[PDB]
Amino acid sequence: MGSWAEFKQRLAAIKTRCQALGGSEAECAAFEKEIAAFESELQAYKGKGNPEVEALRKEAAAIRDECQAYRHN
Repeated sequence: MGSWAEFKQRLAAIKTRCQALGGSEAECAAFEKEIAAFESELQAYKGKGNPEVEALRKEAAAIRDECQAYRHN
């Protein structure tokens, strides 16, 4: 199972708060950064295109786009 559970939880909270946009110029930033390191950390594991990093990569990218579309569009 590895540490997918942790990444799943944190990722879920980031996506939820990002999709809902509680209303904080900082929150959005924290998500973009956190997500960036998440995908970069998962892709550094080993499998550049592993099946596990696939999901995290997709969700992460989505979150980043949303944040940019909220305070950069």
